[PDB]
Formats: sequence, structure tokens, C-alpha cells
Amino acid sequence: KKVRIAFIAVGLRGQTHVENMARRDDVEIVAFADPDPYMVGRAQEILKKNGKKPAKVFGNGNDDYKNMLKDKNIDAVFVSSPWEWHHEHGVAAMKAGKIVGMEVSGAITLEECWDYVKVSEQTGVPLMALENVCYRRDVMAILNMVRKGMFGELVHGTGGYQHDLRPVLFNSGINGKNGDGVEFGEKAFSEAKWRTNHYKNRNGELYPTHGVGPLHTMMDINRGNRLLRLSSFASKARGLHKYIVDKGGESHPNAKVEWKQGDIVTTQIQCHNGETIVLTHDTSLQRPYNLGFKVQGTEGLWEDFGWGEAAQGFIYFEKIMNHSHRWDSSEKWIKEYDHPMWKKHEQKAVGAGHGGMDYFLDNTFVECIKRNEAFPLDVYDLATWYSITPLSEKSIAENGAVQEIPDFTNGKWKNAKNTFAINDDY
Amino acid sequence: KKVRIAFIAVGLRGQTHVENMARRDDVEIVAFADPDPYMVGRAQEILKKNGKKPAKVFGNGNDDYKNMLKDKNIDAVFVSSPWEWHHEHGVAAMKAGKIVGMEVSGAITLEECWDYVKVSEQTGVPLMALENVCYRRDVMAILNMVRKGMFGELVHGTGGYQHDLRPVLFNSGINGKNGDGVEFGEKAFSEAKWRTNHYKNRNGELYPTHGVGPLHTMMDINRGNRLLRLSSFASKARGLHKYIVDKGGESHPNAKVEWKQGDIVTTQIQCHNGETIVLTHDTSLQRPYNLGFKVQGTEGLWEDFGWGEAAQGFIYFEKIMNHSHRWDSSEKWIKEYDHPMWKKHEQKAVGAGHGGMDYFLDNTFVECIKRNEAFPLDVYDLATWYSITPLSEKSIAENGAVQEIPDFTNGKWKNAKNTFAINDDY
Ligand SMILES: NC(=O)c1ccc[n+]([C@@H]2O[C@H](COP(=O)([O-])OP(=O)(O)OC[C@H]3O[C@@H](n4cnc5c(N)ncnc54)[C@H](O)[C@@H]3O)[C@@H](O)[C@H]2O)c1
Ligand SMILES: NC(=O)c1ccc[n+]([C@@H]2O[C@H](COP(=O)([O-])OP(=O)(O)OC[C@H]3O[C@@H](n4cnc5c(N)ncnc54)[C@H](O)[C@@H]3O)[C@@H](O)[C@H]2O)c1
Ligand SMILES: CC(=O)N[C@@H]1[C@@H](O)[C@@H](O)[C@@H](CO)O[C@@H]1O
Ligand SMILES: CC(=O)N[C@@H]1[C@@H](O)[C@@H](O)[C@@H](CO)O[C@@H]1O
Repeated sequence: KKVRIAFIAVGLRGQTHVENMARRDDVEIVAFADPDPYMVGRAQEILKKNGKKPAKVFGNGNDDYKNMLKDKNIDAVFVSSPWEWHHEHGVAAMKAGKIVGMEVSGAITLEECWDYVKVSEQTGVPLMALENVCYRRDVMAILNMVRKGMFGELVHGTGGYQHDLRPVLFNSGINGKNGDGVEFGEKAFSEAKWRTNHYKNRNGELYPTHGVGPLHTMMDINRGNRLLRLSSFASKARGLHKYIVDKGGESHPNAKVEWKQGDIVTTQIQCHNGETIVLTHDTSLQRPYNLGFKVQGTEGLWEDFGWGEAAQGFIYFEKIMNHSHRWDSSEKWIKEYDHPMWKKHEQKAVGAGHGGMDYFLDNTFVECIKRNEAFPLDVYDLATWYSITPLSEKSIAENGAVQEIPDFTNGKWKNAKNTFAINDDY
Repeated sequence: KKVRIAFIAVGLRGQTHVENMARRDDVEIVAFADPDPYMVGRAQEILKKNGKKPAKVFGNGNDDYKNMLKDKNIDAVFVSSPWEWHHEHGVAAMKAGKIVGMEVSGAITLEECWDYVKVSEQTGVPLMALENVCYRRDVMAILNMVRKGMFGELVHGTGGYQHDLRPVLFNSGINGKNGDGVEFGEKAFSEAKWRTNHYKNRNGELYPTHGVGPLHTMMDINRGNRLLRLSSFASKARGLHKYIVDKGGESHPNAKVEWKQGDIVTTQIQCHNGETIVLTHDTSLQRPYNLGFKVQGTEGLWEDFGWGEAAQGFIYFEKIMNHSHRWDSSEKWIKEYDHPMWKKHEQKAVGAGHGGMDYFLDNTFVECIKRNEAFPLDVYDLATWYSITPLSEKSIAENGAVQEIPDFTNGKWKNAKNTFAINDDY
């Protein structure tokens, strides 16, 4: 009756998923696979806090997930591992017959992207792209407004991961602490272990899903529309080196590393039905958090400046606002057009509840498994978004040359229907 | 002692320059060249209003400017003609030995751009790019902050001409009126006569200077830095056709024209010293006016949302704001770092005065002529900005292919010094 879920990687993000599942009565958390004992310990404390019994632990090295996947009891797994581990963990899960919730990132290679889709089609095991910003309360209100016809026909959108990650990319290596040092790699903690290395060896749109995801759902990408091609420009890198010097002096070994990842990487994308999308990757500079959303059509325009609250944006609807030629605050619009799903289940996610947009993402994951239904953000969408990373790197290496984005759906995009948040439950 | 100025084209923008000159005691307005008697009449009324004597009128057809340029008394001319007339009027002026103030736009061809620079170098007659948004009060305050070191090292900027021009591109053809009809071409009035045709036959960044200009001055383009290459993406065109139908029904002949100009055209530009610039052209859709500025460096970030007032933006300075991670209103920063030029001469441009940013632009023009000094925004800058248009069209025709931007300075950019608003007078 209830879904048996396990976790490959219970680091800081894995722990969030553990909490979401631990708060449900329709799920049993069977097992964890993580080589770090400290991370496993906090995950076990989340279970104990929610009155659920401990999980079986597979903590013997990097390959112990293989032994966890042999458990026939497990229905589905969450994959919350480092970027370089996503493909190996995800395809091994589908081959073992486990439904997969895959954390966001970009692909290491374009080949990974195709292999996700091909393994999933052959095994018949579906995968969900765990993009939580698609469930953000303001974004869902805008989706509702778009579908009501309030924006008219969309022509353009922007978004991007613009979040100061300097204190996450560098720390002391002390368990549980960020922003308290200048170390990265083998001796660092959490994301500083693995993420910062990508900034050293690569230059591209390393994290596209948070900005492209919402636009995907609004412009029907892979569901009547698709992404055609892209071009990426990268600025110089200055922010990470400056951070290391300001926090840990010029004497530190890490003040000597030349970072390849430009501070701002912008990406233009053409869509089949004529829309354009501009993404921005911005994680090594001082700034407030703001994903920089813009949704623009023939009858409506929305721009945000915050982290998703009702009043943290501007909106203009010509025909509804008497051709005033002035921005309105987004506030009364986000509240009035709050998505039905949020209006119904608010108190499971906020106030008396917990998780926010993450509650709703993981709720859709579990409800689709219980109902035996296709995910609204599926393996084809994962592959598409993931492919933006390798193709952007090739664009930058070619001084901005245009790269065709593959059609991972093989013509299926033409007739596929948008099923993202089309009801008030999941 | 005083500068003798004449005007090729006294349409709506020419009239503004006429008023600026008519209010000065160090200028004599000698002559007008315009084939439209209605436009000449309002310009003559501006002189009469300011107690200055009438101008000699050259109104016999399109070529009568040639006869005006034979007047040896004329020191300088303002060129405020349609885009397709800029090159012919500008080079004929320099060849006749007249200093030129050239209105903004883009080039019709890349060849025009080179011919401006080559004619100017051969004749020895300088040309000023009349970019007024460079003198906008908030932009000048940000320039001041950048030069004070408050943004640290710049890595990225955005801007764009984002201004709803539907009521300017279509009118009834009645003299003096806009937004009152759906006609364009030979029977329309003012910009509807000529500008709208470009939307029908072309697709690109048709108007780059308002957004790139401010960034030019802040990133030292052509003055220690330069623009290397670009790539342009264009969305579908939907806004102009929809406007025609909503205002004048489907029965109108103009509801039948397929517009080539996409509603949103975005352009990525690489700079020599590592910065990137993204421009946006957005003139055929509903929206409030906002040029969408972003200035981003290692210690500061600014974004605006209005038409240039002090409180119509957000700003973040990590080290000055106690690492708060929250936007501040731009207001107290724009007021505290108001450019010296504005603080000194405020009452000549606003309040008791007139013109705003246009006062300051035309003041720099006249003061450079009186002092026999090089313009801060010169023929090389005109050519550079102008070249963004033809190269964007070629990029769009090549599905976003990267285009090299020529070096119109021939290596002079390396050692040239930024002289834009480096004093409190001009
Ligand atoms: N969508 C979101 O809101 C969101 C938020 C944070 C992180 N993330 C994503 O989640 C993923 C993980 O990020 P994080 O912040 O939790 O990093 P983290 O360093 O805290 O966690 C990674 C965990 O993976 C474990 N691990 C590494 N190799 C393994 C292996 N071979 N087998 C099993 N476990 C292994 C580590 O021991 C660690 O516990 C990344 O892809 C990141 O981008 C998404
Ligand atoms: N920088 C700014 O703030 C700003 C503002 C408005 C317009 N502009 C620019 O100014 C220019 C003109 O725009 P406008 O709004 O004044 O258009 P307009 O139609 O009102 O004026 C154009 C004038 O040029 C005249 N003209 C056409 N051909 C001529 C010729 N061969 N010889 C002499 N005169 C001729 C017309 O009769 C008309 O009076 C354009 O390049 C436009 O982009 C700049
Ligand atoms: C929605 C959101 O911004 N998510 C990001 C997540 O993807 C990851 O980058 C993390 C690093 O600490 O910071 C945020 O939580
Ligand atoms: C600074 C500013 O936005 N200038 C523009 C100008 O360039 C032109 O496009 C005009 C059309 O009516 O609208 C504005 O005044």
C-alpha cells in the first residue's frame, strides 16, 4: 500500500528529501547509501525525530549503492549525489528496476544525456527531474496566469541561477559548517569537496535547471514546443580568487589557482514555436539571491527581484490595468492567482507544515508512483536541461559558436501534453 | 565668439536640439533644412518663443541640405534625419567642413560605418555621437560610483532599448498626432513615415545605442577596452500585427503585412578585457518604459526598473552594507553620488531649466566646439555602435552565428583615454 523509498547519497540535499519522506505516512524509508558516516548520522536523526525506524546503511565505499539496489523491496530511489556521480547512480538504479528521483545539475558529457533516455526506454523505468523552483509559489501563480491567457502569447523569457556560492564552495572542512574557510577538494566539507573542482576545470552553464525549468512548463517545451539551439558567452573569472584573498590572505595555496569558470555565463536559446530564452549563471560574485525571472508575452510582462515572495516583483497587464504604462507590484496578482495546488495544500508545506516548494516536488514524485502515472518533468526533460551544460562549454570553447540541442524525444515532443501542475493535488 | 549652428532635419527630435540651442546666448541658429513645411513651422516657433530671430529655410526637396552646407558662416550642424538618411547627411556635412552632431540609430550597412570614420579622418572634421542616456542622472551617478571604485572590477552589464513604440510606429497621418491610427509609410506622420518600414524589411538590433552607451563609458570601450564579437537571437513577431487588429480591425490593409522584426532581439557581446554585455531590443510589445540596466562587478551590483529616477532601482555593495545579502533601494546612493556635473548645473537642465539629460549632451557638444577639443563620444564610437545593427542582422540570418565587430580605431583604442564626464562642466 505504501511506497518503499531508498536514498543514494544523504548529504545536505539528500537529507531534505529524507525529511519530506519521513513526514509522510504513505512511505517507508528502507535504506541509505553514503560513504560519509557524519552525513548518514544526521539523516538517521531526521528519521528518529519523525518517529520512523532507522534505515539500513550501505556505507562501505563509493560502490556500496550497488548492493542496496539488489533489495527487491525498494520501489524507488532519490539520487542526491555529486554531479559527476549522477549518471552512474541513475542508470544503475533504472537497470535494477528502481524508479528514480534525480537531483538537478548539468551533464558531464552529452553522452550521459542520451544514455539516461535510452536506459529508461529499454528498462521501462521512469525518471523524474527534481526541479523544485517549478513549484515555487510565485512561479506557480504565474503559470496559472499564463494558462488563463493573461500573458497572451509568450515570446520571451529569462531566468538563471544567480546565487552567491562563495561560502558554499569554500570552507574549513569541519563537519556541518560553511563559509568558515578557504579550503576545497578532499579536505573540505559538503559541496566544497566536489563542486569547486568544476569551477577550476570547466567554463559553461554549469547549473541551468533552476532558471530554465519554470520557462519550460510555461512555453510547453517537450510538450508541443522544444529547444532548438544555443550560444554561450563567458566573462572573465575574478570573484573566486578575490574571495580567497579577502578571507584567507595571499599566502594561502588556493590564492594560486586560476579559475576557468567565468563569473557570468549567459546563454541564448531559440525555441521551435518562436520564443527565445536567455539564461544566466552567476555564483562566484557578491549579490542578493535572485533568479532574475522574466516572462513576457503580447498581453503581460513579469519580472522578479527576490527569492519568490508575493511582493518581490513587478507586473504589467495592459488590458486589465487601463493602459497605465506603469509597473504594478506583483503582490496582489500572485495572491489572487495563487495556484490551486498551493491554495489547497498550503498548510502541508508552510506554517504548520514544512518544505515549501520542496514539499510539492516530492509529493508529485510519490503520488505519481502510487498512481502508476508518468512524471510531468521526465527523463526527456532531464536530458534536455542537462545537455545545456556540455553544449555551452563547447560554445564557449568555440568563441560563442551556435550548438544544436538534440531532440531527446525523437519526434514525441510534437504530440506530448503538458501535465505539470494541471490539477490541485500533484 | 559664438557658435553658428544649423540643422539638417527639424522633425520632432531636431526640434528638441533647436530648443536647447535657442536657450543659449553662446549660439546663433543660422538655418534649417527640412522638406516638410509643418515641421519647419514648429521649429521657427521655438526660436520666436526664445526671442531669437528666424532661420533661413532650405525646404526645396530632399537634396536642399546641399545648398545649406555651402554657407561658410555655419560652424556645426545637428543631423536629426531618418536612419536611412544619416550617412548621406553626415558625410556631406564633414566634406563641407561642418562639425557634426549625429543622432542615434544603427547603420543601414557595415560600409556606412567605415565611411564615417574614413571621411572624418581625411577631412579632419570631428563628429559627436549624440547619445543622451549617457547623461541620465542615475547613469551618471553610477559612472561616478564605478570610477570611485565602489563596483570593484566590472565583469558584466546589460541594457537595451525597451520602449513601447506601437503608438509612434502607427498613426493617422494627421500633423502633430501619434497613437491615433494604424497607418505607416508615405501617408503617416513623423516616425511612422519611415521607421516602421524597417520593421517590415529587417530583423536585428535596430537601436543599440541607448543600452550600450552607458556601459561603453563605464567599461572604457574604445578607451582602453573594445568590443570583440557578437551573436543575436530574434523571437517571433506578434506584437505589431496584434496592435493593428486591436486598434483598426482585421479589415485594414495593414493587418495583412508580415513583420520581419522579431519582438525581442537579444545580443551577447564579448569585450577585450573580459567583460560581457547583453543588449535587448523591445519596441513592439506592451510594457512600461525601462532600459533594463545592470552594472555588475566584484564589489557592487546595480539593476534599474524605471525611467531613471533615483529610487527606481536596486543596489548592493557587500563591503559598505555589512554583507546584508539584501537589496537596498538605489535612492540614497544615486543622491549621494550624483555626478558633479549634475550637482553644479542642475538648474540649467531641470526645475527652473529645461532639457534634462538632453541639456547636458548638447552642452558638451557646444563646449567642445568652443574649446576646440575632441568629443568624448566620437566618430569611432558612432561607427562601433552603429555596426551592431548590420552585424546582428547577419547573425540572425545565420541562425545566431558569431560576428566579429571591426576595430574602427585601428589600434588607437589601446592608448585612448576616457574623457566622458571627467569634469563638472562638460
Ligand atoms: N534542487 C535543489 O534545491 C538543490 C539544493 C542543493 C543541492 N542540490 C543538488 O544536490 C546534489 C547534491 O548536493 P549536496 O548539497 O547535497 O552536496 P553534499 O556534498 O552535501 O552531498 C553529497 C553526498 O553524496 C555522497 N556521495 C558521494 N559519492 C557517493 C557515492 N559514490 N555513493 C553514495 N554517496 C555518495 C557524499 O558522501 C555526500 O554525503 C547536487 O547535484 C546539487 O546540485 C539541489
Ligand atoms: N536620442 C534620442 O533621445 C532620440 C529621440 C527621438 C528620436 N531620435 C532619433 O532622431 C532621428 C529622427 O527622429 P524623429 O523622431 O525626429 O523623426 P521625425 O519623422 O519626427 O523627423 C524626421 C525629419 O527629417 C526630415 N527629413 C527627411 N528626409 C530629409 C532630408 N533628405 N533632408 C532634410 N530633412 C529630411 C523630415 O521631413 C522630418 O521632419 C532618428 O534617427 C531617431 O532615432 C533620437
Ligand atoms: C532553489 C535554489 O536556489 N537551490 C539551490 C541549490 O540548487 C544549490 O545550488 C544550493 C547550494 O547550497 O543552493 C540553493 O539551495
Ligand atoms: C532616451 C529615450 O528613450 N529615447 C527614445 C528615442 O530614441 C526614440 O526612440 C523616441 C521615439 O518616440 O522615444 C524615446 O524618446
